[PDB]
Parts: sequence; C-alpha cells; structure tokens
Amino acid sequence: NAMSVVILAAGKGTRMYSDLPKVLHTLAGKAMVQHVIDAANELGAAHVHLVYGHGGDLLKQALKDDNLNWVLQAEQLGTGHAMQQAAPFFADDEDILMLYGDVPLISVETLQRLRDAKPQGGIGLLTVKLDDPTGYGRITRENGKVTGIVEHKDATDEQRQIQEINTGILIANGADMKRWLAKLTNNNAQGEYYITDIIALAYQEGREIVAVHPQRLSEVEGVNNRLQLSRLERVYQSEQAEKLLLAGVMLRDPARFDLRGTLTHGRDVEIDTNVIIEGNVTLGHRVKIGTGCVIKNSVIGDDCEISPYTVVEDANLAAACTIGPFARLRPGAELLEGAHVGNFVEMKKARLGKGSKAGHLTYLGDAEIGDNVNIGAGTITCNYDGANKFKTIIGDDVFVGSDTQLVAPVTVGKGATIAAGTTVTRNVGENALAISRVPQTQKEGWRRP
Amino acid sequence: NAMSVVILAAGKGTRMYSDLPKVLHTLAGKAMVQHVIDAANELGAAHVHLVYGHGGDLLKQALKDDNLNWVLQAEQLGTGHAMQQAAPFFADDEDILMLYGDVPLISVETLQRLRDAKPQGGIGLLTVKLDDPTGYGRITRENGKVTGIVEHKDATDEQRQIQEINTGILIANGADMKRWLAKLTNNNAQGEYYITDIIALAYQEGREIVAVHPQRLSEVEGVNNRLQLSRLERVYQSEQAEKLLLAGVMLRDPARFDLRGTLTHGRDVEIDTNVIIEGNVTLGHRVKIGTGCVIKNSVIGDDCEISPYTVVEDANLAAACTIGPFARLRPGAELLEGAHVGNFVEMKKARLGKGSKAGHLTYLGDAEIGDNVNIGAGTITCNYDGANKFKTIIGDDVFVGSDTQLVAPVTVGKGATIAAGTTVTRNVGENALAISRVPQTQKEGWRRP
Amino acid sequence: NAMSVVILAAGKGTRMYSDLPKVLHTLAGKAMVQHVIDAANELGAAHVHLVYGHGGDLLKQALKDDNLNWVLQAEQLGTGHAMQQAAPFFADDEDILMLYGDVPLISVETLQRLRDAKPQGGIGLLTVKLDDPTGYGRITRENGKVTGIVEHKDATDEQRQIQEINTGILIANGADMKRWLAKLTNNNAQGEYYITDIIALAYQEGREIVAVHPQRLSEVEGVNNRLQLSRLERVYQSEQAEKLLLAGVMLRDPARFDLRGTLTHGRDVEIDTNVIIEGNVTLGHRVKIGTGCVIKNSVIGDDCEISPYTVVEDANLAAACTIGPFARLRPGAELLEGAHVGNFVEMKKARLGKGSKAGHLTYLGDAEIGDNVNIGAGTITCNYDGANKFKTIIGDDVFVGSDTQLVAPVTVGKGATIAAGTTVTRNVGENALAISRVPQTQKEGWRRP
Ligand SMILES: CC(=O)SCCNC(=O)CCNC(=O)[C@H](O)C(C)(C)COP(=O)(O)OP(=O)(O)OC[C@H]1O[C@@H](n2cnc3c(N)ncnc32)[C@H](O)[C@@H]1OP(=O)(O)O
Ligand SMILES: CC(=O)SCCNC(=O)CCNC(=O)[C@H](O)C(C)(C)COP(=O)(O)OP(=O)(O)OC[C@H]1O[C@@H](n2cnc3c(N)ncnc32)[C@H](O)[C@@H]1OP(=O)(O)O
Ligand SMILES: CC(=O)SCCNC(=O)CCNC(=O)[C@H](O)C(C)(C)COP(=O)(O)OP(=O)(O)OC[C@H]1O[C@@H](n2cnc3c(N)ncnc32)[C@H](O)[C@@H]1OP(=O)(O)O
Ligand SMILES: CC(=O)N[C@H]1[C@@H](OP(=O)(O)OP(=O)(O)OC[C@H]2O[C@@H](n3ccc(=O)[nH]c3=O)[C@H](O)[C@@H]2O)O[C@H](CO)[C@@H](O)[C@@H]1O
Ligand SMILES: CC(=O)N[C@H]1[C@@H](OP(=O)(O)OP(=O)(O)OC[C@H]2O[C@@H](n3ccc(=O)[nH]c3=O)[C@H](O)[C@@H]2O)O[C@H](CO)[C@@H](O)[C@@H]1O
Ligand SMILES: CC(=O)N[C@H]1[C@@H](OP(=O)(O)OP(=O)(O)OC[C@H]2O[C@@H](n3ccc(=O)[nH]c3=O)[C@H](O)[C@@H]2O)O[C@H](CO)[C@@H](O)[C@@H]1O
Ligand SMILES: [Mg+2]
Ligand SMILES: [Mg+2]
Repeated sequence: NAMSVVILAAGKGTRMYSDLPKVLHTLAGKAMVQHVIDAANELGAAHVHLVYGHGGDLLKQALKDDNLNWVLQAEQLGTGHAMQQAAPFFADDEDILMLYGDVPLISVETLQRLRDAKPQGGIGLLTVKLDDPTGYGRITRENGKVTGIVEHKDATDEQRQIQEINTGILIANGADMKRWLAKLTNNNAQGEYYITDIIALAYQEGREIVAVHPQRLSEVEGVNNRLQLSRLERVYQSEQAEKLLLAGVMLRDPARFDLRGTLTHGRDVEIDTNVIIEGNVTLGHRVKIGTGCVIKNSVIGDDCEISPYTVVEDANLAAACTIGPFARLRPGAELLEGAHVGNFVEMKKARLGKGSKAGHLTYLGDAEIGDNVNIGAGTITCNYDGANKFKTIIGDDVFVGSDTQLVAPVTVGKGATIAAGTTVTRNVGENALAISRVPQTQKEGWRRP
Repeated sequence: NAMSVVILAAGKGTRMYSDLPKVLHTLAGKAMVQHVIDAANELGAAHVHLVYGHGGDLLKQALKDDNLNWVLQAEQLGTGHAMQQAAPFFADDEDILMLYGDVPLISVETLQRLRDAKPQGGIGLLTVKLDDPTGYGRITRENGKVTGIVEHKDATDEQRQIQEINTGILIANGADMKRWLAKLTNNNAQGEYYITDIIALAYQEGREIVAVHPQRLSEVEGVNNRLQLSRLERVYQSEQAEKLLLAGVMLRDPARFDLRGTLTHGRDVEIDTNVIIEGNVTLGHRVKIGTGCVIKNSVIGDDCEISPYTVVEDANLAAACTIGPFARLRPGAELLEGAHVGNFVEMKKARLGKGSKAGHLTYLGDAEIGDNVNIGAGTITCNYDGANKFKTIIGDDVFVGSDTQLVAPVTVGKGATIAAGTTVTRNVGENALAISRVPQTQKEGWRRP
Repeated sequence: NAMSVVILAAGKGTRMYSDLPKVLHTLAGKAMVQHVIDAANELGAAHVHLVYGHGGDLLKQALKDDNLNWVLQAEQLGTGHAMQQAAPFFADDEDILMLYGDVPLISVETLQRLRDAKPQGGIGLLTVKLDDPTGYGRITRENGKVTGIVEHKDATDEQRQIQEINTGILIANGADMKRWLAKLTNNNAQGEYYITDIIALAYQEGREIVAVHPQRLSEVEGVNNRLQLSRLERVYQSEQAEKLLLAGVMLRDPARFDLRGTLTHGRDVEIDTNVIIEGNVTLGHRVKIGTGCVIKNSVIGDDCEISPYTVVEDANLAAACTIGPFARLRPGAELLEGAHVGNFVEMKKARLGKGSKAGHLTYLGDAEIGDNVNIGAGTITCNYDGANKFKTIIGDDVFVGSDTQLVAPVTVGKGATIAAGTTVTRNVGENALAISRVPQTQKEGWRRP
C-alpha cells in the first residue's frame, strides 16, 4: 500500500565544530541525509518530509530530490514536536515511516522487513538489544508484547536494566499518527514531546506494536561528531569492498579501497591498494588499476592498464590503453584504442588517436591528435593566449620531435615530422619536416664561473 | 625417507567470475597453486603430481616446475576419484602427501610435523577444531584413536556436534594408498568417491591414524571466491611484515606494506607507509624509503634515500644515492655513488655517474653520463627517431643547460658546457661551450589579445 | 611540592639489530626517550636524570633538553644499581619519579594521579592486572595493602598466580630513596640489584605503598624490538587521529593518517586518506587536503585546496591557493592569495603573487613573481650557473610563453609578454614582447628513417 517517509533532521550538531549543518557532512562522497533520502525512495516513498530547524539555505542547495516536502521545526521541542510539524501533511490512508537524518546506514531490506511486520491499524517498531543500553529508550513488554517506550532519563534503575532499546525508527498509519500526536504532553524528565509516547497510546487503544531488529548495529547508529561519522565511513567502505570482491572484482586490499559513487565493471578487474573511485565510473573487462590511482566520472575500456599514481577525471579510454604512472587526465581527455600516455603527462580536452603515444613531460590541451602519432617528451600545445583558448590539430602518422611548442591554432598535416626543439606557429604540410633551428656552434675552452 | 606430493586442483572455481582458472589467481604476486607447489618442494618432494580438470593450457603456461607430473581428472567425481587418477604414479616405497591447490598458506613446518607423526604403515592426518564445523568432514574416534571421517552431508545431527574436522591434508605410504583407493565406492550422500573413506579402511586393517593440528587456522583455509583470497592476502602480508620487523626492518605501518617477492636487506632499513616491494629486491644498510614507493627487481645500495612516490623497476643504485620524490626509474637505470635524481625525472637504460645530478623535469634514455655532471631541468635525450634508438654519451664534468635537447647519437666531451635551450645535434668538444641561440630581442608596447 | 624525574635507559636493545641505541628509535617522528622526557617536563620535573650505559655520543647529539642531568651506569647490574648511580643527585626534599626510557606512551594524567596517591613518607606505585603476568614483578599484599614486589624468576608457582604486576613506575621522597637504595643486595635469582626491593623495605619501616593503575595498557608497554615499536606507533597515531576528529578535523580514514609533530587548525578542515603531517603545520579554516599529501613545517591559509600527491615542506600559502596534484613545494616556496600551482611543478625559494598561475611542467627557484602572472607550461628559471645561484624577478601582469628559459639574474618588467620558446638572458622592458625565435620553415616530402 501507499507509504510516505518523514526524516527528522532538526536537531543541533554541536560537537561537529562546523559551519555546515551536521546532516550535510558526507559519507562516501554523499551527504549523510542524502543516504537517508535514497533509502526512503528506494523503499518506495511517495513523499519524503524533511523536518529541519536551520541551515535551510545550505540544505536546499544540497538537497534537490523532487518528492521532498520541506517542513520547518523552528524550536526543537522533541521528536514528538518535530513529527507534529509534519503530521498535517500525512495522508489518512498511507503508512508513515519515520527516519533520522543522521543515521545514514539504515538498509532498505530492514525497512522492508519493518513494513511487513506492521500490523493492520498498529505500529511497526525497530529495536535492538545492546550490552549497554545507557541513554536510549527502553522497550517495555507485557506477556511478550510491546506496550511502550520509556526514555533513559525517565526510567527507574530497574527499567534501565532492560537491554532492548528503541532505534527510533517506526512506522504506522497516517490517520492513527495524527490521532496520537495530538495527545502528546511534555510532562516528563526532559520536558519535551516524546514521539515514543505513541507506543503506549496505541497499546492503550488495543492496537498492537510489533518489533523487528536490524541486520547490523551499524544500520541504526547515529552520528553526532566526526569520530562517529568516520567509523560509519569505514563500515560503508568495507561492505562495498566486500560486495565488489564477491561480485568478481579483485581488490588487493579491501581496507585500502574507497568508492564514492557508482562502479560498473566487467570481469577480472584488478585494483591495487589505495585506489579511490569517485562519481560514476565504468570499467571494462580485465582493467588493471595500479596503486594510488584516483578515478572520477570516467570510462575505461577493456584491457586498459592504469599504472601507479595516476589521476583521472571525466576521461574516456578505449580498449587496450596504457597510462601512467604519474599521468594526469582532466575533463575531456579521450584516448582511442591502444593509445599510450606516460609519466608526467597532462591531457585536457584533448584526443589521442589509435596507437598514438605521449610518453613523457608533456601537455596536450584542446587538441585532436590522429592515429599512429608519436609525441616526443617535452611537447606542449600552447592552447591559451592569455584571453582565449585555441585548438591544435595533428593528423595521422605524425612524429613530433621532443620539446616542441605548438602555438594554437595550428594544424600539422598527416605524415609530417616536427624537428626536436621546434616552435610551430604555422600549419605544417603533409609529409613535410617543420623546423626552426639555430645550427649548433661551439666556443673553445669555455671556463664556467 | 622418500616422499612425493599430490596437489588436487581440478575442482571448479565458479564463485570467482573469472576466465582465469581459480588456482592461478595470485596471492602476494604468485599463483595460489604455486604457493602450494613451493611448499611441496620446500618439504623435500621428489615428485609433485598436479591433478587438473581444465584450463590446462593456462596452467601449463603459468606453472613450469621441473618435477611436475600433470595428471588429468576429466570428470570431478570427488577427491577420491581425483587421487585415483594420480595413484598409478605413486611409488610403492614412498610417502604420499596430499594437498589442495586452493589452500595457499599451508606451512612447511606443519607438514613436517605431520610427516613425523605418520606411523609406520599408517596415516598422518591434519585436523582442526572449529567453533562451527558445518560443512566439513568430522573426525570419529574410538578410545582416543582416529577411526574415520564422516562427511557433513552423510553425518547425523549428533555426529555434526563433533568439532574436530578434516583439513583435507593427509599422508600415507604409496602402496597402502593404491590398496585403499581401489576399494572406494560412491554409495554416499554426494554420490562421489571420498578420499576420506581411506581412513576407515586403514583402521579396519589394523593400521593407525594419528592426527596433528596446524599452528594457525589460516594455514588450512581454502579459497573459493575473491573475498576469501583477499583475507589470506592480508594474513600473508601481516606475517611477512612481522618477520621483517623482528628481523630489524622498520616498517612505519606493517598494515600498509606489501611484499610480492623476495626482500634482502642490511641493517637499520626504514620503510614508510604504503610501500610495495615486487620481484627480487636488495636493500643495503640504512636505506630509507619514503611513502608510497614501488620498487621492483632492483638493487639499492647503502645509505640511499628514496623520497616519496617514486617508482623503480630493474634499476641499480650504488651507495648514497638520493632519488625522488616523483622520480621514475625504468629497466636499465643505473646510478653511481652519490648520484641524484629529482622530481619528474624519468630514466631508462641510462647511467648517471658519481655525484651526478638530474634534479628536474628530465628524460634520460639510452645514455651514459659521466661523473660530476649537472643535467639542467627540462633536458631530454632524444634517443628515438621513429624507427631506431640511439645512444647519448656525456663525459665527466659536463654542465648541461636547462631545456637542452640532445639528438642521439651524440657525444658531449668532458668538461663541456651546454648553453640553456640548446638543441645538440653534433658532438661537443671537450671544455667547449655548445650553443644554438637566437639573441633576445624586444618589441615595445605589445598588447596581448 | 618539588619533584625530579629519573629515566632508566641503560639496558641493551639487542633484538633491534641496530647501530642506533634503542631509545633513540622514533615513534611519531620523535625518539622514544624524548617522549618520556617530554612527559617528565610536562608533569613539572625540576630535573630529569637520564641513566645511560652506551651510545652516549649519539644520545647527547639527539637529546638536548636544558634540565637533563646525564648519569652513567657503566655496568647494567639491575634497575636498583641504575637508580644508585642517580641517587647522589636526588634532593632530600623532593619527590623522585622513576620512568623507563623505552615506555614511550606513559601519560602525564596517569603520572599526576600517581603523584597524588603517594602518601606522606611513603611510595606511589603504578600497577596493572594482566591476564598473563608472566615475566613481570608480582605485587604482594597484606590485608589489602601493598607490602612488596617479587620478581617472576624469584616467585614460586603460587606467587606467579598473582595477576597484579609492577609496571616499573613509582615515586617516593628523595631522602627515603637514598636510605633504601643503600640497603640493596644482589642475593636473588638474577643476581642483580632490584629497585623493586624498596617496596618491602619501606613497608618494613611502617611507610605505606599505594597503588594506582594506568588508563590503558599501552601506556606502560615497553619496547624491545621493532614489532613492539610498530604497535605503539599505531596506538599513538590512532589516539591522535581520534582527538583530531573529536576536535572537528575530518579525516576520511583515521587508520590512514599520520601526524609526526604538531598540527594547528581552523574549522571544517578535511583530510583525505594517507596524508602525512610532519614537524609544525598550521592549517586555516576549510583547508582541503587530497589523498597522499605530505606536509611538513608549513603554513596553509583559509580555503586552500591541496590536490592529490603533493609534497610540501617549509612553504607558506596565503588563503584560497590551489596546488597539485603532483606539485612539489620546497623550502622558501611562498604563494600569495589565490595563487595556483598545477601538476609537475616544483618551487624552491620562490614567491608566486596574487592570482598568479604556474599550471604545469615548471621549475621556479630563487624567484619573485608578481601578481596576475601566467607562467606557461615548461618554463624554467635557470637559477644556477654551476657555482652560484641567481635571482629571477617577474613583475605584475606578465604572461610567460611556454617552454621559456629565464637565465638569472634577470628582471621581466611589469605587463611584459614572453613569446613561447624564448631564452631570456636580458631584462625585458615593461609592456614589451621578448622573443628569440627562428621563423618556422619547411622541407617537403621528408622521409623518416
Ligand atoms: C625522448 C623522446 O621523446 S625521443 C622521440 C622524439 N624525437 C626527437 O625529438 C628527435 C628528432 N630528430 C631531429 O630533430 C633531427 O635533428 C632531424 C630529424 C631534424 C634530423 O634528422 P637527421 O637524420 O639527423 O638529418 P640531418 O640533420 O643530419 O640532415 C641534414 C638536412 O637537415 C637540414 N637542416 C639541418 N639544420 C637545419 C636548419 N636549421 N634549417 C633547415 N634545414 C636544416 C639540412 O638542410 C639538410 O637537408 P637535406 O636533407 O636536403 O640534405
Ligand atoms: C633549474 C636549473 O636546471 S639551473 C642549472 C642549469 N643552468 C642553465 O641552464 C643556465 C646556463 N647558462 C646559460 O645558458 C648562459 O646564457 C651562458 C652560460 C651561455 C652565458 O654565460 P654568461 O656568463 O651570462 O655569458 P654571456 O652570454 O654574457 O657572455 C657573452 C659571450 O657569449 C656569446 N654569446 C651570446 N649569445 C650567443 C650566440 N647566440 N651564439 C654564440 N655566442 C653567443 C658571445 O659571443 C660572448 O663571447 P665571449 O665570451 O668571447 O665574449
Ligand atoms: C600550455 C600553456 O602554458 S598555454 C599558455 C602560454 N602561451 C604560450 O606559450 C603562447 C604564446 N604565444 C606566442 O608565443 C605567439 O607566437 C606570439 C604571442 C609571439 C605571436 O602572437 P600572434 O597573435 O600569433 O602574432 P604574430 O606572430 O602572428 O604577429 C606577427 C608579429 O610578430 C613578429 N614576429 C614573428 N616572428 C618573429 C621573430 N622571430 N622575431 C621578431 N618578431 C617576430 C613580427 O615581426 C610581427 O610584428 P608586428 O606586430 O609589428 O606586425
Ligand atoms: C524521545 C525520543 O524520541 N527518544 C528516542 C531518541 O532519543 P533522543 O530524542 O535523545 O535523540 P536525539 O536528540 O538524538 O534525537 C533523535 C533524532 O531526532 C532529531 N530531532 C530531535 C528533537 C527535535 O526537536 N527535532 C529533531 O529533528 C535529531 O536531529 C535526531 O536525528 O532516539 C534514541 C535513538 O537514538 C531512542 O533510543 C530514544 O527512545
Ligand atoms: C570427501 C572429501 O574429500 N571431503 C573433504 C573435503 O570436502 P569437499 O570435498 O567438499 O571439498 P572441495 O569440493 O572443496 O574439494 C577439496 C579440494 O579437492 C579438489 N577436488 C575435489 C573434487 C574433485 O573431483 N577434484 C578435485 O580436484 C578441489 O579443487 C579442492 O582443492 O575438504 C574439506 C576441507 O575443505 C574436508 O573437511 C572434507 O572432509
Ligand atoms: C627488578 C625490576 O626492576 N623488575 C621490574 C622490571 O623488570 P626487568 O628488570 O626485567 O626489566 P628490564 O630489564 O626490561 O629493565 C627495565 C628498564 O630498566 C632499564 N635498566 C635495567 C637494568 C639496568 O641495569 N639498567 C637499566 O637502565 C632498561 O633499559 C629498561 O628501560 O620491569 C618490569 C616491567 O617491565 C617489572 O614488572 C619488574 O618488576
Ligand atoms: Mg622544454
Ligand atoms: Mg625548449
């Protein structure tokens, strides 16, 4: 049936020492609250209600999911008060799932089990048994059935012995929720409005509350400071690394691999230590990635070998390309089949053709380079005049002597050769040798300072 | 006495998602099955029988140990059936040790203890007590003596309570083995031929089976998927790192060090984080290796300092050399005493003499450079004309101005100076200044675009 | 009241395989014994007595704290004998705290608690309960009170059951210490003089011994080999990383962060994996540090972004600078606001002005570069003539064409343009174009080898 989600993110993240709202701090390259929103949508949420207290401008800039209904909670008078701010927007005939904006690892599988356990006209509750339940809501039961929740501060010493605690996540019909929310009072230890009081209220009406537990404790851990965020980051990376290994991707050290986005891949891919994958990356079959590489929003074809310490962003490599070590590909870098880029070579908005090579100490920017081309060490395409950028065109079968400067815009015809140390300011004819050289001379018995 | 080893590697590695046979996947830069073969030979095996089912071409390409006897097992009808395929090759007077091709960490010390425990005319068995013995063969005993093995599938619930399980490794006389192997039947739960049935068969004959245990569980863990391979990789790296530390090598972080081959070393060597050692590497006394370096098949003399992010392969450094950070030495790179290579410098088949320096943005390929030489930033030896490679020779005491292009083949005489920005196409005399410079001129009030 | 500290560092570090005295091996970039000395001074020590046996020259070179009193212990006849060598220097009216030179993580907080527990005329003792107390001094008690210490070798089997052991750290009045030290005998299992015998001696006099425990076992762990040193290094890095996270510094992976010195910082600093901070580093607000960077003795202003694999030492960056990836800043490198240094760029004793850029394959050494300057790829300041270093001056608004060689000493006037491929040997006038170019020519139908 129909279901909407409410995410409470209006608390204050004091122990973060940040000018950025807590729920906006990232985990795996994505805002913590975005992880929660993705979970809600992945579960099938019709609407996602986001309850916030401040940093609204920043939140709105960062969060732009279409089905987001922004709900203000000016004063943080408790989770109960927060839900009251969203309640008017709940549909009487839909389920309402409540989540926290700072509990990023909640899994859709567990939420789905929770939805399934929710009884008609009742409440589905997510609980966990902890060795030390200190500080959390205690689940009370009567003849095995959940009858309420007692907050740590309000709980007696004996009640504090209860180890089954409230994760905070629960689900119930919207009309029922409105009914219970209207009856909340702040006559308790904290002097706030407890969303947890709706459990006793439902039980009193004869409705049943059923509790289900998460697969892992990490799923329901909340983040209040950077150290906690750090730990969840590791858990997330570890689980992703493990899935990749089980899916056939060889990671030389799963503890030294970070994925911050999406990784699409073929068979027999090998990834060495300390590699970082960002944004959306596609890897063909047998791609080998050497240690320390950083690859972002790029496409890498079959059989490519990316040598150590290579940085790649918004690049496209055809099959059998070899780049690095110490290569740097920037947006627009394109390599055709079998192309090669060596050490200390940078490419930006440049295309290197089939079997073409740029082995060293080179800059290729705003260029189109043909097939079977050899770019000597030290070559530079001078694409910028201080105000505009210009294109360099190199036809097939060209041999560029080392330390050549190509002053764009310029075109080098097919089959040409450019002598070492040339400054190319004009088009070069096909099968011609371009040169601008001073004959070597010599001064005898030269004494250095 | 005489002993041969049989390695069963004919099972199918389905959960690997690979086109490469499972036992060929590497651990520490070596095929898993090669680890097992090395163990067999290290223990003293006269012959090593390798039982395979497919990928024979790939296996034969990768494995080339002289004492390997390849045994085919076309249909995988069980470990018992696999041993029957090798049995005809067992000598009646030698011990036969059975190992698995996908259990890479088995230690020679444990195998040696197993050999020693084997009773005359009996069987030495390797067992381990697990908290959860699910899925493994259960060891049955009568008055403390091993009398048989019952496979998980064939075992009753009560028998499944037995926690001592079969690691799979065992040893027995060859003639005895042939005798028992001939009597195997496939009337069991799996409908296969269990090598494990020979335990009961030996006991029935009045022969004794003695069980010994491994030092660590990791020693007998098998690999069926990449995640399991990953874990064993870490265990292996951790133990190697620990031995190195105990041997006097300082690793700044043993969890961030990888050795894939052999490391020979002197005293007081310091290796920072994320260093990777491949093939055969020799390090003299007091060598210091900065973070992220990759060193392969190289020799590094006393007191060298390899700065951060330097890649080295098939290179030879004399004492007191300093290279990096961001230096890249390729095959044939040779540095004599006290030589220096700085950042963004690449060397290939090139020799840099005593106290000689190439501090920046340089390429030295196919060159012989004398002592007390200074190579300025931007210098390039143009060793390739598009079809052939040529040599560059630089005598002692030469000062090469920055951004010099040396067009090989060419020789620079001793004591020469090469002016900055020179293109050297001809030999330079001794103590002479080579130059090819356009005098600097100027155009007044130049307006850029 | 007054207190002095005695550090016993005269034992022999055999299992280190080093030519450097054991206590001089570093942990977090500092000698193990220096960690102990810092603890002593941090606690308020008037004098720090260092008892050594050899390597005195090396120790004296490395250790130079003003309040250090060097005490020789030629023969290592036991901790008791070692203390006797320092005793003559104890003041009758000061407390004497004994520490070990190879127990680097002892915390000042625990030492302070120990000082506070010391009873008038008695002894404060630091003890710990271990699961396996093997090899350590056993604490004996009578009616709950500490009455002595029995060394493992001298202890009976029943006494070896005692799990509360001596960490070795203790404190007592100096006059009392001298009194007890004079009565030590070497009639025991080791045939040495046990400092531990003073416990029974004090108890016999009617003085009381009070025991306090450390916060963590790591605090009192001693180092005898490199593997143990390694573990303490990790503990130290982990605790420092954790404090930084709690202080508001975001570390993408606290297990892959190393701090070897001091880190001062603003708010919202983000540090990616494998970054290493050395010496004294200051980071402004919102500084972002990409993976693998090494930063030493440097200052980094607000909003700077240091891209991957950048090495920085003794550099000063104003606000909003962007450098890397693969940039290398050496001592004296200074960037003014908004400056930019790209890949494969090296700077040494050079200043780059406001909004100035050096994006690629460049060397800037001994230079002063103005604001709004563009340094093209391949540019090199030739600061060295083989004997002397010279300065390069570039005024504001200069555009330097790529692959330009500037032969220092030289000055480029404000607003000038330097053509690509120029060798600049003379001053360039303001708003003028400097050039030294051979016009491009062409040879038809050139056939390569
Ligand atoms: C590390 C790396 O990247 S290696 C890969 C890149 N390789 C390089 O940079 C090396 C490129 N090679 C060169 O620049 C060479 O000097 C070449 C190709 C120009 C010369 O080729 P060579 O076989 O040595 O020819 P060489 O110079 O001796 O031949 C003489 C001819 O050149 C011409 N020549 C020499 N100098 C000049 C000049 N300044 N202007 C015009 N023509 C000249 C002569 O007029 C003569 O003409 P001809 O063929 O009609 O007789
Ligand atoms: C970052 C780093 O790698 S730094 C280390 C590497 N260093 C370098 O690249 C710097 C090298 N230095 C140079 O290239 C210099 O310009 C040098 C060595 C050639 C000039 O040395 P200087 O002391 O400045 O001499 P200067 O040019 O003023 O002397 C004039 C002489 O040069 C000659 N000269 C100048 N230009 C030319 C030319 N195009 N052709 C021939 N001779 C010339 C003059 O004929 C004159 O000859 P003379 O000695 O008989 O009087
Ligand atoms: C990857 C990067 O770093 S990109 C950023 C760095 N950018 C660069 O290195 C590109 C720099 N640009 C150049 O070097 C260009 O060749 C420039 C600026 C010198 C030429 O500018 P252009 O717009 O193409 O002018 P162009 O050469 O066609 O103009 C002709 C003039 O140059 C002069 N000229 C050309 N060659 C020479 C020469 N050898 N000696 C003297 N003057 C010359 C002519 O006399 C003429 O003078 P005029 O203005 O009075 O008519
Ligand atoms: C009364 C109540 O609900 N108690 C539960 C709550 O504790 P408790 O209320 O103490 O927990 P928190 O203060 O951390 O608040 C929980 C979540 O609600 C948000 N928030 C809170 C108050 C507010 O006015 N607005 C708002 O948006 C916070 O930003 C956070 O995401 O979570 C615990 C799990 O962590 C449960 O064991 C407790 O039973
Ligand atoms: C009947 C038998 O022996 N059972 C043992 C076997 O289980 P089990 O037979 O189930 O184990 P596996 O199927 O993994 O086979 C073990 C090894 O034998 C090889 N293989 C197997 C069958 C075949 O026809 N050819 C072949 O080469 C596999 O490649 C693997 O290297 O190992 C377990 C340890 O892991 C033991 O606890 C079991 O008692
Ligand atoms: C007799 C004595 O004191 N026993 C204690 C000592 O053991 P034990 O005496 O066996 O310990 P060590 O030999 O390691 O010596 C402790 C420290 O004293 C130094 N040293 C030792 C002897 C010497 O002549 N000069 C010298 O400087 C060592 O360099 C080391 O820093 O430490 C243990 C904790 O580790 C305690 O549990 C033991 O009760
Ligand atoms: Mg150049
Ligand atoms: Mg040049």
